[PDB]
Formats: sequence, structure tokens, C-alpha cells
Amino acid sequence: YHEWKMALFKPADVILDPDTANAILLVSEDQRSVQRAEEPRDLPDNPERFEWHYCVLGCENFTSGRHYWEVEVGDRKEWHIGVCSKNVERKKGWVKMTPENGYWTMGLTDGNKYRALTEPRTNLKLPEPPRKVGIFLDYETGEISFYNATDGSHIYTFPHASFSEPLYPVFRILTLEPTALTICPIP
Repeated sequence: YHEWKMALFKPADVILDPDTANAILLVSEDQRSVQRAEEPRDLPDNPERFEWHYCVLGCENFTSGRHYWEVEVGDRKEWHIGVCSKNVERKKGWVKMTPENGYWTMGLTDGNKYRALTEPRTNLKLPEPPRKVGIFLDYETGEISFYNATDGSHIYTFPHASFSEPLYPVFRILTLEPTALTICPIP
């Protein structure tokens, strides 16, 4: 676990907002888990919804302060998570997931390639695959960090960002597989 960190970072109750979710995503009834469907649902235009990225956001954003949440990634072979700005482009095709486009994310491809989605990408070497990922956000200092949340081991912290928009938790899954992404409860 972590020591002085909790105290400094307020644990956030993150629930997924199905109005943002791409039509290919399946948000659970309790709004804690997201899975990918075999085929898109048929959903009318909604400014909130991601039409290109296979993305869903948390319901609430952050404009100030320090916050922590944990995401259970389990054995899923592909996922990316972090935060993004309120004002990202939700409609346009082929927008790269990068800080410059409003995303601060990391995760896994093909079960074994961990990356921080900087531009260019930063390749990460994990001594053990994490199953739960702790995300620490400090809005004012412009820091977002990722940890293995079960042993508390630091993985990666982005270069400083000066955030000038509200930030959402963001979750991306590209592939169809058995294990969902799940937001862990608070205490």
C-alpha cells in the first residue's frame, strides 16, 4: 500500500458516465465496470459521446486539488487509462491520444507492452504485471502518476502539465476480451 500519500490525496468515487461512452462500450449497471461489445449499439447524436475513441469518462471532473482512484485491470491484455481534459475532441477521427490532444494515459497492448502515451510514446518496463492501477492526480502541481496499487510500486509519472481545463478520468479499451475494466471502491 501507500503511507503518507493517502491523507494528501482524497480518494475519488469514480463512476462511469454512459452518455460519454462510445457505442461499442458496455457500462455496467453499477457504473463501475466497462466491457467492449462485439458490435456497436445504435445511439443517437449526443455531444457528450465519444464517436471515434473507444472511450468512456467518469461522471465528475476535477478542477482543483489532489485525488486518487484505483482501477482493476486484472488479466485484460489491452487497456489504457488516465485522465483527459473536458474539452477533448469527441467527434473527429484518428485523433492521437497524447497530452497535446488533452490525454494523460498509460496502459497495455498485446498482454506485454506497457507504454505511457506521450508523444513519442514512452516504453515502460514492468517487473510484474499490475492488476490494480492507482492513479494519483495533483491538479495544481500538474502531476499525474500511476502505481501498482496492491504493492504500491511507482510505475510512471508524466512530465509536468499546466492543466487549464477540467480533467476527467478516462478509460479506453480497444479489444473484445473476457475481463472488464473495473473501478475499485474507495476505502
